[PDB]
Amino acid sequence: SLTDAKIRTLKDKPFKVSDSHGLYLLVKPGGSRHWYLKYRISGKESRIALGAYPAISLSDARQQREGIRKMLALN
Amino acid sequence: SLTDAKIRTLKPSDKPFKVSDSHGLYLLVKPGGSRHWYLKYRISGKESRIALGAYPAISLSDARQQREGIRKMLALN
DNA sequence: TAATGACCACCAAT
DNA sequence: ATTGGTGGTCATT
DNA sequence: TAATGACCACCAATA
DNA sequence: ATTGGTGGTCATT
Repeated sequence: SLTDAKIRTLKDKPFKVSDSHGLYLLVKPGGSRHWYLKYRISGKESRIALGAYPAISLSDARQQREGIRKMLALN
Repeated sequence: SLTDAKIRTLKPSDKPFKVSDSHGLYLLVKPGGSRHWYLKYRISGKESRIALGAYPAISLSDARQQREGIRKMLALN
């Protein structure tokens, strides 16, 4: 999983930079760097935006994912 | 609003009390010594709460961010 | 004209 | 059977 | 257990 | 109309 060093040390086309547990940083050509969270609700796949980076830190994105997991843990 | 400085210096009480941050987030301080984060929310009119973790393991900013995650989920719909 | 939510595919490992 | 990683698309705000 | 999710009354503040 | 802030309870695990 990511450190904040690995993120600034990146570089194309849209690509996903994975942390863990479905959380990733989306990098688009322009410089658009936005956190997202892959999840399923009773089988269906979606994603939720956790804000823009570096405004939203990695540890910020992680804690957002944590709160969301607790919500999804029911049920 | 809540600050960590306020939490640090909370007076002991014989009774549970809630210390409000904002947007439904509070710290529940129980007589014993336990301090736990809870978020007050409603899903289509029905009220509940979710535990966000023990303070200080979970910090004020940590809990706030768990809340911002949860609020984004709730904002659907 | 972006960003977001809602998906697709295959696949490995729990 | 379900999630998470790699790598994408497309419609609705 | 002590902590959690659900959810009560009363009302003030958002919206 | 809906939430957020007081201040509580209750039954499971």
